[PDB]
Amino acid sequence: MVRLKKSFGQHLLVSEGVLKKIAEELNIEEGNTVVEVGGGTGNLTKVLLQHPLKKLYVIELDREMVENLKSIGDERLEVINEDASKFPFCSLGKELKVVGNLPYNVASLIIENTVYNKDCVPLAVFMVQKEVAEKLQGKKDTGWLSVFVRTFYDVNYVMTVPPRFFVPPPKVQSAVIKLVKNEKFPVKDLKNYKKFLTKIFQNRRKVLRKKIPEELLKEAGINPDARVEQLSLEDFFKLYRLIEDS
RNA sequence: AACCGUAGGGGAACCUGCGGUU
RNA sequence: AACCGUAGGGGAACCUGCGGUU
Ligand SMILES: Nc1ncnc2c1ncn2[C@@H]1O[C@H](CSCC[C@H](N)C(=O)O)[C@@H](O)[C@H]1O
Ligand SMILES: [K+]
Repeated sequence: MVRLKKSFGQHLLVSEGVLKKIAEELNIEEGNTVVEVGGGTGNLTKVLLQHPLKKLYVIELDREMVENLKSIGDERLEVINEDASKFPFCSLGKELKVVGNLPYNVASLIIENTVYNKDCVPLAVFMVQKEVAEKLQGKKDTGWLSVFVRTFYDVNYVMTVPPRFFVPPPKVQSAVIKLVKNEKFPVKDLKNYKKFLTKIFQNRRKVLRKKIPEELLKEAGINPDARVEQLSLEDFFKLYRLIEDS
């Protein structure tokens, strides 16, 4: 349908080149189950099925856009109508290739959710807002979510997508990012690990001895008078174990 | 210019601490 | 858990100084 409820952040990607570049990056092989957050009118959906899928899952929230199991008449296509920011991905298999052009308003929530379902997603490819994409990369800017993702996934940037390659053109830039899973370190209950990092990135300009005891930081060999945006990934592991109750 | 980087202004997602009624 | 309060964090759209480049 038209009217495209902008409250849902639905901007249809109308560009052949990037649509199939998003699909190719998943490395879809013979018997893979792919999950697509926010299918929409199904521009990416039509491209994913062009690959040798086993099963395409589409998690769409819009009860009018989900009705578009239309011309896309495929036996291996199933459309689930629920919120992908809260949906349990691991209720669809043990190894799932997640993909999706994310709506800006909830994009960060779906990413956080897939990291919760890490055990059943070997790799994910997302189209996100630039200020979210460049943040998750790590090098120029970070956040609590950036480290939360990178702890389990090796984030590798793919491409920038100009606002013109969309129908209702967003005022922000977009980017495709690939989330390849790499076994860094064993963090249990991501619930309290998230709450840990989100307290460290609180007042990120201030020194660290101001949020974690000065000598307790001198323990892990971490400069007490250092900012949050200087710590290696190991540091985040290194100090989380012995400061936060798990 | 747009674009990228950078420095403010601006405040929309989202987050935490404490507290209150439960 | 939930709703409210409260202190901060965070900083998108949009605006500008500066530096590259059409
Ligand atoms: N919470 C949520 N969970 C799942 N899907 C959502 C969602 N919130 C919004 N969406 C849907 O996700 C889509 C993102 S726009 C992506 C559309 C698609 N790439 C295309 O071009 O056809 C929108 O269609 C929107 O309706
Ligand atoms: K503030």
